[PDB]
Amino acid sequence: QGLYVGGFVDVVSCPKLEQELYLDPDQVTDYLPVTEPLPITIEHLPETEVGWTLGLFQVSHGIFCTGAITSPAFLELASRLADTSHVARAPVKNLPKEPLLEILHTWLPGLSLSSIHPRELTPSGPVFQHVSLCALGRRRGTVAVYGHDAEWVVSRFSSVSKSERAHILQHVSSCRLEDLSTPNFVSPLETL
Ligand SMILES: CS(=O)(=O)NC(=O)c1ccc(NC(=O)c2cccc(CC3CCCCC3)n2)c(Cc2ccccc2)c1
Repeated sequence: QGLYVGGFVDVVSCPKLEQELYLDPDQVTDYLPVTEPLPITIEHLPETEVGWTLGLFQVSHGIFCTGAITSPAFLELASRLADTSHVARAPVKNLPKEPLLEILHTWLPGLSLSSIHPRELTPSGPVFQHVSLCALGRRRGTVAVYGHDAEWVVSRFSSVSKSERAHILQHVSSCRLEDLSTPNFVSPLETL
């Protein structure tokens, strides 16, 4: 209430579309870091905003992303399903202490950073549009870790040094979450 998410991303141009193109991370390193918040959506569905990014940094292993899941509608729903849905719990280990974290860690392992086509790479406008929690399409990016504390999330990645972790958590702490607007995600249990 809310959660933090962390992990290395895949850079994709026109995701989910015919002209989909997975970009090599070094093609956008010049345009990193991204300190301003990008919306966090699900499978690149623009009407499923669940939170905001809190920094996208270049590191030794790739492009690390840290974000906050702030949508009360999504968090309440995900927690409810984590506690009552047998489908949700099926692919997860039995009897986890933190159902919500495991369910998200399992069902949405991929972080996909939407980018413009490499042909545009001095660009005119914003190189990045959003980050998506994805169930499919993960290649270079590692499995996403969800946690209640940012330092816990980042510290769970061994490929991220303490200096790198310090630089990341520096900007994450420099972000006031409450100031950010409410994501547009609506619970389908309320609408449909
Ligand atoms: C009440 S209803 O209208 O009949 N519900 C639905 O139609 C309806 C249709 C599809 C889905 N979800 C999926 O198909 C789906 C597939 C892969 C991954 C995920 C992400 C996670 C899965 C479980 C933990 C929360 C989200 N979701 C949901 C659950 C849902 C919950 C939170 C956010 C969006 C979606 C409801």
